[PDB]
Amino acid sequence: NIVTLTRFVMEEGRKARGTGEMTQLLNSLCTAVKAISTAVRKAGIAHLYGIAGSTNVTGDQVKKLDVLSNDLVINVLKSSFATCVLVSEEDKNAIIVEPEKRGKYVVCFDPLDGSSNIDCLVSIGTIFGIYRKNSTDEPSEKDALQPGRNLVAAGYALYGSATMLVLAMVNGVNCFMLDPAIGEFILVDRDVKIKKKGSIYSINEGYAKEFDPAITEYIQRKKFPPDNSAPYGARYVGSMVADVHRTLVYGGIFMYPANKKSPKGKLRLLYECNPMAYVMEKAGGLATTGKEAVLDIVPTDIHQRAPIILGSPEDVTELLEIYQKHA
Amino acid sequence: NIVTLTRFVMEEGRKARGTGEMTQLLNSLCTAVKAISTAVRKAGIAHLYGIAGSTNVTGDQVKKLDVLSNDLVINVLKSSFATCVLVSEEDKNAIIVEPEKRGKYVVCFDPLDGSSNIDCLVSIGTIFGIYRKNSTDEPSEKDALQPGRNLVAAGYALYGSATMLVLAMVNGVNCFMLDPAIGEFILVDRDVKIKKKGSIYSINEGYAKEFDPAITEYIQRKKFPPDNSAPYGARYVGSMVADVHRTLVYGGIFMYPANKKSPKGKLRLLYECNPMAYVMEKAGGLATTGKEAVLDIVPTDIHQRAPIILGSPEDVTELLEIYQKHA
Ligand SMILES: Nc1ncnc2c1ncn2[C@@H]1O[C@H](COP(=O)(O)O)[C@@H](O)[C@H]1O
Ligand SMILES: Nc1ncnc2c1ncn2[C@@H]1O[C@H](COP(=O)(O)O)[C@@H](O)[C@H]1O
Ligand SMILES: O=P(O)(O)OC[C@H]1O[C@](O)(CO)[C@@H](O)[C@@H]1O
Ligand SMILES: O=P(O)(O)OC[C@H]1O[C@](O)(CO)[C@@H](O)[C@@H]1O
Ligand SMILES: [Mg+2]
Ligand SMILES: [Mg+2]
Ligand SMILES: [Tl+]
Ligand SMILES: [Tl+]
Ligand SMILES: [Tl+]
Ligand SMILES: [Tl+]
Ligand SMILES: [Tl+]
Ligand SMILES: [Tl+]
Ligand SMILES: [Tl+]
Ligand SMILES: [Tl+]
Repeated sequence: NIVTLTRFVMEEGRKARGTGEMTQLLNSLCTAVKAISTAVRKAGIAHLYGIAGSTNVTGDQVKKLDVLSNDLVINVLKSSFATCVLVSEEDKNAIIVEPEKRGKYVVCFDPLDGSSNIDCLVSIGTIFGIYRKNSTDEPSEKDALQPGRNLVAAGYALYGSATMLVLAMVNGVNCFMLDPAIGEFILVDRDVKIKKKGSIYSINEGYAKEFDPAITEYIQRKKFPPDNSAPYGARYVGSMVADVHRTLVYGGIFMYPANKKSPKGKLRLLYECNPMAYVMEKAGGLATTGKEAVLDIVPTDIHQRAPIILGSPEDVTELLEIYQKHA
Repeated sequence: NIVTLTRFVMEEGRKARGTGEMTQLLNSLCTAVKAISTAVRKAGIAHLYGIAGSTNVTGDQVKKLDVLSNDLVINVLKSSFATCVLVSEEDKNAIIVEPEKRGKYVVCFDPLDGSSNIDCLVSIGTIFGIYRKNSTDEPSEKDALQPGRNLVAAGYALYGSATMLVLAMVNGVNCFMLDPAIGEFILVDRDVKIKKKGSIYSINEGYAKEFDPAITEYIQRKKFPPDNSAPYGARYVGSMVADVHRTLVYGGIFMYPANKKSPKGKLRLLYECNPMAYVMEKAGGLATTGKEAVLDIVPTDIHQRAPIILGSPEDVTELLEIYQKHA
């Protein structure tokens, strides 16, 4: 009873009595992630280095991995005929879908996240969040300004040692492994739940000078626990999709809080924070700014930033108590 | 012209007037690394999950990633007819090659490192160090107990967003990107040199309570710089090969010093520290225990551990001066 993502998605659409438009959109997304994975793994790189001659144009201008991944997502998504508005980290304004290709969905995505890790080959990934068009007027940027609570689907693809697509919908989270020998995502983990308490903390301690008193206290607690329990281990890949995936599967906490220089945090609400907050809540974990659920935030700009703390419910509640403690 | 790793080692063997044994050893390593990469990226995994029913298996005989990598390196190394003693992290005793397949080389390797990161799909890698047998006695474990200074070649493969093989020899360090479309490593960065000073520090701060006063002062300095420069960013993937590769390519410093449960450090001298210390010094970087050069330690146990600090010379030197001050 092997379950490919293609068959999973078709069946959830049948169970939900969908008309086939959201199924097609998820099929197209699966296709774009496979194409991005292949480019990320550098298939055909020998051509760029002149294996078939013409090795003089080394002068970088040939589509960077980032620009290519964005082109794939946009073109594949438009070709699904299921979207009307697209929001991408790469584009200043929302992309409005042409009338002929227009569907009812709104898609926020980060085509390739973990940009500082690209050149050192560290894990990177793709993040997406899917909304249903809310108004009845002309599609525009305002259709992407819905709180995360209105998400129909969200998840990510991780381009790590292997490629995995994690997909969250109303009934739960499932993890599919890419078999690159046949171009098929295989269900390997069903209805995933995060553990109640972890033993790993994930944050860039280089900002220690700019952290707030609550974050400062919490970290001290992880290293020197007052009850003398075992100190947490530390992990910070520096790519959000990889640190968050580890969090989902191993437990613990992930933090990118505001700080003195980034008073609103660094991560983007629409296509970084909301999708992972959605994956985390559907797995039994939490996602907070420290004062409110990420998913309940009402966006006001498509490139708006928000602080985020996510992970095991007990670890996140502990930091929240510390925020309350500090008034 | 385009340069494959195959062409590179062959021409390097010709220039050195070798008999071809070391060339054959290096080509075998390159074959083992391709086969491990393909397994790591999960090609064929659908078969495990029953895409073809249950019949392609007589029993429960299946192998963990780590067991499979170990078996690929041992069997492919042996078949090169170039080795006489192998040391693997996975075997308590040195492996002595049968006389019929004996060559003059001693190889120390970690077939798959970063085991804590395997189930969460973070970057993992293969590490290797190569020595010439310096004796006329029957081959034995003692032939592996040489200081890293005696290495003839070392390096690693990183299975990250893409697969890369980094090879260091007497003349310098080179990086080859694997093109999985054609099964060819392609030379992409020549005679690599680390930056003299970096801006990233890499360590598990979870062990904060067990750190010596010099590591403690250094980390504080990275977060609250006396000259008021910008603090370093922090990165810690949790896989030595990923963190060391970022160090090489971006600069800065990587640390695993002694702690509680590792009063002599955690990382293994023969097949973790020495290969990385050799790449670093050949790249113009430094590698020290805090008190002496990693490459000059004379081992007495194939599985002995050592503390290690490595990376950009101005950064490692700064920490060495802390240690000297305290003393
Ligand atoms: N493949 C699917 N998987 C999960 N839910 C689906 C699927 N197809 C449709 N749905 C649900 O049914 C709604 C309407 O689908 P549609 O008619 O395709 O726009 C969607 O917004 C989802 O809530
Ligand atoms: N492909 C090669 N690349 C670099 N050095 C090599 C190569 N082949 C041989 N050498 C050097 O020449 C020595 C003798 O080689 P061999 O006769 O093959 O054992 C080796 O120990 C190396 O120091
Ligand atoms: O170096 P910093 O400030 O920790 O930023 C890293 C974060 O930025 C991102 O690259 C987003 O731009 C995330 O993937 C990652 O979590
Ligand atoms: O969890 P810790 O103690 O930081 O150990 C991390 C180290 O463990 C290893 O997995 C052991 O080889 C290294 O790859 C890594 O640098
Ligand atoms: Mg991003
Ligand atoms: Mg190891
Ligand atoms: Tl961004
Ligand atoms: Tl970007
Ligand atoms: Tl991006
Ligand atoms: Tl960001
Ligand atoms: Tl092991
Ligand atoms: Tl290992
Ligand atoms: Tl180790
Ligand atoms: Tl080890």
